[PDB]
Amino acid sequence: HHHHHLVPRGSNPPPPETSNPNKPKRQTNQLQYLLRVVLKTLWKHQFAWPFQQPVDAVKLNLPDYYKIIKTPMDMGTIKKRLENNYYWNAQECIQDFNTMFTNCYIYNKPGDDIVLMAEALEKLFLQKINELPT
Ligand SMILES: COc1ccc(Br)cc1S(=O)(=O)Nc1ccc2c(c1)OC(C)(C)C(=O)N2
Repeated sequence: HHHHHLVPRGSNPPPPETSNPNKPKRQTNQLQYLLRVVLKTLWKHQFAWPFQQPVDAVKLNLPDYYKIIKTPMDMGTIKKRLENNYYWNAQECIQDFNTMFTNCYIYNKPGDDIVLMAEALEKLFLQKINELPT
């Protein structure tokens, strides 16, 4: 009768790894471009801020976020992965960006502010990707 299910509480999941000693890794000119050009251009953009860290669903009062998004990804994670030389090739890093944008389009509705932000960042992303060293 007197248990009202006020605990236990929700939480954020553990964030994506940014280190893994047994993962194969390389430094490539494409991955260096991804850090110096692609990530740094997106990072400084005035629409970057919702994407600069793992989604804090507790702070943002988004209790459904990690019910819907099971492969979370953010630019904070990507930045740390690039700084730690985590990737084997450019494809792995690009796929992380694609995951981040796709999550946003899954979770939100066309025309939401967050979606307008993601769309503009995707546009910049694809512009810089078309100049990837070959
Ligand atoms: C009402 O909260 C808003 C409204 C517009 C904008 Br832009 C940002 C916010 S919020 O940062 O306070 N909350 C928020 C609300 C929803 C989203 C979100 C943030 O960003 C992630 C990437 C989690 C997302 O996909 N959707």
